[PDB]
Amino acid sequence: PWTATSGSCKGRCFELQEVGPPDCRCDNLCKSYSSCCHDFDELCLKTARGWECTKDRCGEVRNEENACHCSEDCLSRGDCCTNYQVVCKGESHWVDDDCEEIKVPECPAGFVRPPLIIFSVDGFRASYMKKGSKVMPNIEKLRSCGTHAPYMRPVYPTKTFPNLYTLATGLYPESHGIVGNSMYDPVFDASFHLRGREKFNHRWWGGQPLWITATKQGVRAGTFFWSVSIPHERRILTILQWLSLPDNERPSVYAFYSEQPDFSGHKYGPFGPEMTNPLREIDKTVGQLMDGLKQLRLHRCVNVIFVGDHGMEDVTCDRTEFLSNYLTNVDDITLVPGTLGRIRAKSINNSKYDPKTIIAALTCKKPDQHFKPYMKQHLPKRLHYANNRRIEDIHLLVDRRWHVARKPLDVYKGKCFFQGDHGFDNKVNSMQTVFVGYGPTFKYRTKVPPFENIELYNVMCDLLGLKPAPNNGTHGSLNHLLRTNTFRPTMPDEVSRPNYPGIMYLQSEFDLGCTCDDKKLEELNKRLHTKGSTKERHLLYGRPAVLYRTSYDILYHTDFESGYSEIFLMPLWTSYTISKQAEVSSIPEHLTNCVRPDVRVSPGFSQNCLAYKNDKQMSYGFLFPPYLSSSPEAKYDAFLVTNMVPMYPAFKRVWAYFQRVLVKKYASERNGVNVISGPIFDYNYDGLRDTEDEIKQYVEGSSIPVPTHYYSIITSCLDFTQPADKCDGPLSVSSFILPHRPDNDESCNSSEDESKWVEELMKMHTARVRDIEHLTGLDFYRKTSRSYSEILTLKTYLHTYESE
Ligand SMILES: *[C@@H]1O[C@H](CO)[C@@H](O[C@@H]2O[C@H](CO)[C@@H](O[C@@H]3O[C@H](CO[C@H]4O[C@H](CO[C@H]5O[C@H](CO)[C@@H](O)[C@H](O)[C@@H]5O)[C@@H](O)[C@H](O[C@H]5O[C@H](CO)[C@@H](O)[C@H](O)[C@@H]5O[C@H]5O[C@H](CO)[C@@H](O)[C@H](O)[C@@H]5O)[C@@H]4O)[C@@H](O)[C@H](O[C@H]4O[C@H](CO)[C@@H](O)[C@H](O)[C@@H]4O[C@H]4O[C@H](CO)[C@@H](O)[C@H](O)[C@@H]4O)[C@@H]3O)[C@H](O)[C@H]2NC(C)=O)[C@H](O)[C@H]1NC(C)=O
Ligand SMILES: CC(=O)N1CCC(c2ccc3ncn(CC(=O)N(C)Cc4ccc(Cl)c(OC(F)(F)F)c4)c(=O)c3c2)CC1
Ligand SMILES: [Ca+2]
Ligand SMILES: [Cl-]
Ligand SMILES: [K+]
Ligand code: NA
Ligand SMILES: [Zn+2]
Repeated sequence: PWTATSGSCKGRCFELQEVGPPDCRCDNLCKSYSSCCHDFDELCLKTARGWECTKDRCGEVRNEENACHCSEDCLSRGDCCTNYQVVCKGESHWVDDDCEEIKVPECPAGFVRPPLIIFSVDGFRASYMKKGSKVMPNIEKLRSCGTHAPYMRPVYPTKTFPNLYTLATGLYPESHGIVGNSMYDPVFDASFHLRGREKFNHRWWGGQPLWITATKQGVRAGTFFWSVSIPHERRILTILQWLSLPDNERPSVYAFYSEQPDFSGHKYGPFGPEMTNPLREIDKTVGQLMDGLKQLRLHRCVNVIFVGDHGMEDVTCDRTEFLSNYLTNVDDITLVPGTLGRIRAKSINNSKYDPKTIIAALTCKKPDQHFKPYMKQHLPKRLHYANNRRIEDIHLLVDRRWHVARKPLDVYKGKCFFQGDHGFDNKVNSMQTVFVGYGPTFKYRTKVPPFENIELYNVMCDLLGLKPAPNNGTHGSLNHLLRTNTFRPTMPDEVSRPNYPGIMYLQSEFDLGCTCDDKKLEELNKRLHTKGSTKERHLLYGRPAVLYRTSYDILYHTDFESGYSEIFLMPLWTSYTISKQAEVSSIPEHLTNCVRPDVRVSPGFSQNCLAYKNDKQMSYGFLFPPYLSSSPEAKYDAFLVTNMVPMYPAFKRVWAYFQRVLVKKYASERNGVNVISGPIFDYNYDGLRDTEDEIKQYVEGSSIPVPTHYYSIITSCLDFTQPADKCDGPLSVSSFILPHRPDNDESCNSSEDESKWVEELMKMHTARVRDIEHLTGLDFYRKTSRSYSEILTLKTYLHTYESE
């Protein structure tokens, strides 16, 4: 597009409103667009005399050619060097002052609300906070006086643009559209790349970023984007100048961005000796901002967020897996390479391209293979990485410390020159990044548990008094970060009330093709259990609330309670408690193939055994495990047709090991557990519960729908000295969402005993309770003694199984 660079930046330097059409620009992005007016450098990027006052410059006569000023008039003009008051007025640097609690905002007249400054640092690995602490005195003061987490979990892929735009929107990359640092949209036949102009087009960038949310609601916003060649000292000086604008013109939200330490980390590795200097330099920049805020009397008024996008791992050229070592047809594909792989067909006009044969040729081919292929819908649900046409059907998850590439010549175009990289699974320790919150709205000297970057947008909205756009955070889950909370969450209303059926059908009314070998005062006890006498033991936190319109029944039993769906012909949820002392037993010989009609539920709303006999692929399992029955008589309950769910034989290997061995291990380790298990249907891989008309597979000849996944939520007392069923304080939870697959190809060791691979699979598919809520339309923990904000934090917890 033609620019008339003929105009001037006089009185326009770093203007807030971006200009067109062929007119030249003076804003902080004009350099990226190559559209700055001819005099932008002269007027706007002054450098004379550097960035610091010195004794002899004090009270100088103003010289407008200087980078910053030491003249008497500078504070009124808003353009002193950040160390002016220290050098010329005997003041102390902010870092040398004692921490003092900020109980209330202390702001100059005309400030309507405390401003928010986001200070984002690329590649700032979480352990830098401890490991680089001797050389970062300013950052360490923010961290220990403010609110901080030991680390913050980024989104997958742990690349720069997906994570910065998640910070800004509160959305998963599948929903905001920025799904990697490089992308091809098939409906655009356009690529998006780090370097280039295509990324400037707004069509890639979905959702509603914080600056738009603010502007729509009458809060003014600084530019979050920075051109790479504007130096850091000039970015800081520009933010401080904007903060001296008149009340009607002054933004309330600002962002600073640093390319370091990422830039050096790629060259030298995360802990190369060359990394000390980039850390010192970011600390100095923090020092400049805080000294400048202190001059303008805003150091006890502004809220500051020091936040990273992802970490950095050791990665070298010789740790590259090559697709040419696996596939013959290597030139029929296009690969997006590196710390993750995405594979598509080279040519739309190629009809002999087979994803199925590509996966098979990539599956368990070499003993210590350093990647694993997945159809995108089979990736761990915790990654939320599938519901976007820019994400290719075929995906490779790459081991930490490794790369994937198509052919050797792609790498050794042969010397190396890179020692660090990122992009791996977001549960990986080296990928974690940082959060510090400092200012009047944050708590004083407070440590909070680790949390996910998707939650920050809601909190930044609360900090500015904005109503957040719809997003993937759970609003209220981070209230514990804040001294004054704008947001008080309330529980969603239950939409469907359950039926409580009694005995309504005679045995001979059922014609389900099922058989079971199952033919005083003990009689009253049986009825009590069926009516809910033990329900307080097995349903510890209330029944889950059904948040959509449906028909379902509550079923009580000695050992477990369930919510049984008349529409899906199976439980939506099944809840049971296993104490530390519980005994495991076997399924007796005469009960191996036992399935029993449930006389509370009509034949018309039941599964049938004939369908499973006819369907040669599909078998069945049970939600409450018969192995954990409390007595030989209660065990008959576990064989009810209302406790049955469809399972592939290959999946029953996983499920039976979980129910027979692991549940008991967890009860032993945690001093009792309460378990809620159920089916999930997500045939369109959008992370959301399917309606019945979205189901793509049924048990042959029937209306019994086949789940895509099975979940379990496992709860106990955070103080493990108290048993799960008598717990007075906070709770502890782990959960999973296992894919319901007809093979165990995902597990390369699946020919061995389950003791060698099953728990490993489960750990990979760890989940948050909130992930399960989205996928089921249920709302858990409705009746506890805990506060709702606390329950929201619990529902967002992810058990990661990483070491320390
Ligand atoms: C994480 O959080 C997010 C955010 O809350 C959740 O994602 C939301 O989920 C909703 C349900 O799936 C979905 O609702 C859809 O949306 C349809 C309209 O969508 C467009 O308009 C949106 C609103 O924009 C305005 O407001 C926002 C403020 O937030 C501003 O930013 C805007 O400027 C507007 O003022 C807009 O956000 C949305 O953005 C997507 O599409 C853009 C352009 O393509 C992209 O740039 C952007 O990145 C978004 O892309 C994502 O989302 C799309 C799906 O929308 C997806 O394909 C991509 O892969 C990507 O993931 C749009 O521009 C609306 O028409 C839908 O209604 C239809 O379906 C239902 C039944 O299913 C009916 O109720 C309805 O009558 C209608 O049926 C008809 O259409 C059917 C399908 O076409 C058809 O088959 C049928 O026959 C009928 O004719 C529905 O409401 C939201 O759009 C979505 N939002 C976002 C931002 O992603 C997400 O679910 C959460 N994740 C988890 C795991 O919880
Ligand atoms: C969508 C839109 O309005 N567009 C589309 C994109 C356009 C555009 C035009 C020129 C550009 N020049 C340089 N850079 C690099 C940069 O600014 N980085 C790495 C910092 C950064 C990037 C993202 C977020 Cl979210 C962020 O904020 C933060 F840090 F807070 F997350 C901070 C750009 O990204 C860039 C983008 C502007 C208009
Ligand atoms: Ca779905
Ligand atoms: Cl990428
Ligand atoms: K079968
Ligand atoms: Na296998
Ligand atoms: Zn990087």
